[PDB]
Parts: sequence; structure tokens; C-alpha cells
Amino acid sequence: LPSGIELHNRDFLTDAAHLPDASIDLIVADPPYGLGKDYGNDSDKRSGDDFLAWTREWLELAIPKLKPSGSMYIFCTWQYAPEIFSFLKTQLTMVNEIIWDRRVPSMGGTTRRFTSVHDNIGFFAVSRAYYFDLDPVRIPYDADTKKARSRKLFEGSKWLEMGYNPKDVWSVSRLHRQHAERVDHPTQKPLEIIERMVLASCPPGGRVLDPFMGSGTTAVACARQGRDFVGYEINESYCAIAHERVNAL
Amino acid sequence: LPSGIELHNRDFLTDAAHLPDASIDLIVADPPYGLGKDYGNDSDKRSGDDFLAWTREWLELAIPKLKPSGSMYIFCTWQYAPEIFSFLKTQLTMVNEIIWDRRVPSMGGTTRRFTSVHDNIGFFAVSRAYYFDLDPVRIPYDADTKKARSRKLFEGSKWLEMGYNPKDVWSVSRLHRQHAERVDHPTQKPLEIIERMVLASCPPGGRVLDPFMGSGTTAVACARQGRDFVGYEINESYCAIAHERVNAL
DNA sequence: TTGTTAACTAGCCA
DNA sequence: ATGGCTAGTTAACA
DNA sequence: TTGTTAACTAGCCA
DNA sequence: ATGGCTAGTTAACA
Ligand SMILES: Nc1ncnc2c1ncn2[C@@H]1O[C@H](C[C@@H](N)CC[C@H](N)C(=O)O)[C@@H](O)[C@H]1O
Ligand SMILES: Nc1ncnc2c1ncn2[C@@H]1O[C@H](C[C@@H](N)CC[C@H](N)C(=O)O)[C@@H](O)[C@H]1O
Ligand SMILES: OC[C@H]1O[C@@](CO)(O[C@H]2O[C@H](CO)[C@@H](O)[C@H](O)[C@H]2O)[C@@H](O)[C@@H]1O
Ligand SMILES: OC[C@H]1O[C@@](CO)(O[C@H]2O[C@H](CO)[C@@H](O)[C@H](O)[C@H]2O)[C@@H](O)[C@@H]1O
Repeated sequence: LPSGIELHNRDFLTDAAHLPDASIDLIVADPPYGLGKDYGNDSDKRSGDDFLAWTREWLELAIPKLKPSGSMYIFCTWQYAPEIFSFLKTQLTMVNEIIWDRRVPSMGGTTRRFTSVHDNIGFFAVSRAYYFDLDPVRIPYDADTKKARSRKLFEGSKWLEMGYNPKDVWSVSRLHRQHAERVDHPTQKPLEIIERMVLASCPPGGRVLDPFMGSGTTAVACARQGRDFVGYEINESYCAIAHERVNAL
Repeated sequence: LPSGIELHNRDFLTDAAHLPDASIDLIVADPPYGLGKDYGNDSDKRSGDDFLAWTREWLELAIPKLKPSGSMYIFCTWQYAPEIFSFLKTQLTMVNEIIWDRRVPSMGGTTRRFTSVHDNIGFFAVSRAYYFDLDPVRIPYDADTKKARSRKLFEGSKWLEMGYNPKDVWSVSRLHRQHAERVDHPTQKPLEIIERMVLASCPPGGRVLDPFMGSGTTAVACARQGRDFVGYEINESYCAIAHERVNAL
């Protein structure tokens, strides 16, 4: 694999010790949500106080690995977001809560509540001096839409000419099973979302840690965009897929 | 003043005794977020532990008013939601976390974080047997979309023939100052989303409590849908607007 | 145009 | 305390 | 077609 | 301690 792409087929909680502290620029964490999915293991078969307990366990291993300029995005479900976010706010400062609007709702058959269509992303920072560069993640307008938004009072503004902030709600559809990007993983994440996080919060060439990389989506994002990557995945097939994904760019 | 609609220019926290315990079917709470706004008072000038203590205070007076079949929606900001939702999960059960996608981002000037385009809403219930009816709030398809979505596998399905679950992300644009629904209030909530709350979670004839009603958006929703309403707002200018909005029906 | 499917069924009754 | 049966669930990829 | 604005800048310096 | 100054911020209503 490319230079700084480290794919470790190891359990993160037993191998984090090997990771030097204050050595990571960004953590992109998409840990098991506690939703009972089949990852080839029981990672997502915990729930309630056990899952929160386990979530603190790995969080405490990972946080020290952050450089004083580093940041972290952590995916979770509204079912455990308040407790997780509350805990992280005693360790880090929360810069943002990003809502990933997945467009395609979860199935089931319910009629007694609203259907799930968002995941929660918590954007945290070690200190007020965190690295964040908006320019590479700015969304430029097409011609028609730029014409619709332009006004004398805005002419020349950066948001208008270079592009606008993605905001705290990211509308990006889940990857259909037949989507070109899809691989044999149950909980894949659109590269679009992961790349944005990598480009705005990791200095180019910086190091990004993904404690539970699955298909190496973060790896791919770091490969392109030129950034370093350390990642752990217990499932060997996932580690496999990941290598494949990174050895195709 | 229509019958069933009752409006008060008082502090809820001090008049809660007047509200019989277990008399309300739904609480639509759009309380101060803790963001520095000026409602003619300093209610939104609290922050940190001081905001949350006040938040959990009025919450403790409101909850016992909910009948066993009751439910609640509480608007809040990501900056205090994890704490608020964590506290409420110890009292009630959380059925959903609804994201209000405001569409129009907050202004300021930053480039150091993601701009805000969502407020948070916690949907809670006293008991597992909470009232909830989706049919009044199903979103029907237009000829074009129904055609795009229809497949033999889905033909005859309630969600296709009648309309879909609005989901837990609600993309409804904030009300522009020049919008015909806009009245002189700094933080008005679109009736579209308040009405949805009233329709799904309050039986026709039920009583709705809004402890910080502001401009009366919940009063109007109930009036238009045949629900009873009780509301509180310490600012009389706002209270007058609420009278007007209700009376113009 | 179409087959297919994706991190987040649930209330009864037995 | 625990299943299983039912009526029920969408946007977008190929 | 264009004016205008909405629940949530942020760091520096005299 | 405290303004003030800076570079800077969008979709949609009328
Ligand atoms: N202790 C552990 N160490 C490393 N990986 C783990 C551990 N426990 C669970 N996992 C993996 O973490 C992954 C969580 C997934 N959400 C990762 C998905 C990944 N973001 C993707 O886009 O493909 C699963 O594939 C698990 O197998
Ligand atoms: N103790 C209190 N009792 C009643 N109202 C209060 C109290 N404290 C603050 N408020 C009001 O609560 C309101 C909160 C607003 N967000 C209401 C807006 C309302 N949802 C609307 O759509 O117009 C403000 O108008 C405050 O003045
Ligand atoms: O408020 C529901 C919320 O609680 C969670 C964990 O945060 O589950 C806990 O509470 C449930 C209450 O219905 C219990 O069923 C469950 O056993 C307990 O762990 C989430 O499941 C849910 O989002
Ligand atoms: O700090 C950004 C600041 O700009 C404000 C201040 O009024 O307003 C925006 O909209 C105004 C109405 O025309 C413009 O005059 C102003 O230049 C523009 O930035 C607020 O939205 C915001 O706090």
C-alpha cells in the first residue's frame, strides 16, 4: 500500500497501546452503534449501559492519541447520542453536531413513530486551537444557482465565489447495494462524507486514525487527498476489502 | 377567543399548579435555547449549568401534567441537547429525535466550523402506550413522484397509496421576515412542523400545553385542527400577536 | 422502466 | 420473560 | 429580477 | 476589561 496507509487487522482496544500518544491529527470514528447488526462478530450486539460502558472504554484509549491540534468525528444513533456526547463534552470541546441525512429511511414497518433517516456525528476538539480548513470542503455553485444567489451585496464574498459551508446537516444518500462504491460491508459510509471530514480537519499529510475502519472508507479518503492513515478492523474480510479498495487508486 | 384555546400572560413555572396533573395529552415546547436572544426579557440569557438547571426545573413541573398516554416535543440546540435529552431519558422514554432542517443557515462570519442549519427536537412519551396517529401526518405523493416510486412490490401499500412517514428529519425552511406567516417574533416556528406534532400526537379534542408559546403558533395549530390548548408567554406583545393569529381564522 | 435494498417494526396474544 | 404473528416500511442505485 | 434577513462568528487590539 | 475592527456568513421570501 501507499506510504502512510496502515491497515491493522487487530482489535483496537488491545493494540492502541502501540499507538504513540499525541500522534494523531484526526480521528474518524464510525464505531458500532449498539443497533444489533452482524459484523461477523458481536461488536454491535451490546446495548444500554454495557454499550455506553464499552464506548467510554475505547474512547478513553483513543482520546490521548490526539495531538493538541487534533479533532474527532464520531458516528452514533440518536438512541445513544445524548449520553455519548455528554461524556465527550467532559473530555473535549464540541465544535459541531453534524447530521447525516441519509435520504433513504430505515425499513421495518412501524407506524408508531417517525422513520429513521439521520445518523448523528459529533465534531469534537482537544482545544480551541484545532486545525480546520474550510476551503477544500467548500461547495461551489453551478452557474444557474450562482446566478440565483448572487446580489450586489454578496458579490465577491467568499461563500459566493469559492463555495459555501456544508452546514451541520449533510444530505448524502446511503450507498445502495448496487452502487459502484458498495462493497460487502453492512454499514458502509459514503466517501463523500468521510472525505469532507478528512479534508477539513486533517492537515494535508497529517495522520488520521480510524479505530474501526471496516471497509477502509477512511483509508481511501486519506489515500486520495494525501493523508496518513492508521486503521484497525477485527474482521479479516473487511481488512481484505479495504486493501483492495486502497490498491485500486 | 375560541373555546378550548386558552392563553396566559404568565410565567409557567409559577402557574403550573393551576394546571391539573395528568390533564394534557401533548406538550409542544419551544423553550429558550440558551443562545442569547432577546424576547423582551432575559429568559434566553442564561447559559451553562444555569440554563440547564432552569431547563430541568420547568421540565419537572411540566412532565407531571402529561397523561399516561401523553407525549412531548422539545426544541433545543445541539449545544445543550445531549444534556437535556440525557436528563429526560431518566423520566420519560425517547421515541424519536427529530431534526428540523431549517434550510437557511445561521449567519455570523465563521469559517472555523460548520454553519448551523438544524435545531433539535426530542420526542418523548410517558408510557409505552402513547397516543400516536400517523395518518393525519402522512405526506401524499404527487403524480410524478408516485410514478417514480411505484413498483408491483409496493402497489397497494399504505405508504405509497396514502403517503409516507415524514421521517425524523424535517426539511422545512425557516420563515423569512417577509413571509406571510411571519409575525413580530424573533424565533417563530413554522406552523407546518407544529401542526404535524399536534396532528400525530394529540387526539382530536385532546389538550395541548405550550409553556413558552411566544407568538401562538401552537395555538393556531390546535385551533385549525380541533385540539384544546393551554399556553404561557411572559411577553404581552407576543401574547397579543397570539390572540390575533388565533382570531384571524 | 424496473428489481432491489439499506446501521434504527411493534403490539397482541400465548 | 419470551417469541411469533400481523400489518406494516422509501429513495435511488443499477 | 432584486432587496432583504433568519434561534447559534471569532480572533485581535487600543 | 472592553468595545471596535477584521474578514466573514445563504436559501428563499417578498
Ligand atoms: N475492537 C475492534 N477493533 C477494530 N474494529 C472493530 C472492533 N470492534 C468492531 N470493529 C469493527 O468496526 C466496524 C464498524 C463499522 N461501522 C465500520 C464501517 C466503516 N466506517 C465503513 O465505512 O465501511 C465493524 O466493521 C466492526 O467489525
Ligand atoms: N417563564 C416563562 N413563561 C412563559 N413564557 C416564557 C417564559 N420564559 C420565556 N418565555 C417565552 O418563551 C418564548 C420562547 C419562544 N421560542 C417561543 C416561540 C414560539 N414557538 C413561536 O413559534 O412563536 C419566548 O417568547 C419567551 O419570551
Ligand atoms: O429512551 C429510549 C432510549 O433508551 C435506550 C438507550 O438510550 O434504551 C434504554 O431505554 C429503553 C427504554 O425503552 C429500554 O428499552 C432499553 O432496554 C434501555 O437500554 C435506547 O434504546 C433508546 O433510544
Ligand atoms: O455577523 C454576520 C451578521 O450579518 C448580519 C448582521 O445584520 O446580517 C446579514 O444580513 C443583513 C441584512 O441585509 C446584512 O446587512 C448583513 O451585511 C448580513 O451579514 C447577521 O445576519 C449576522 O449576525
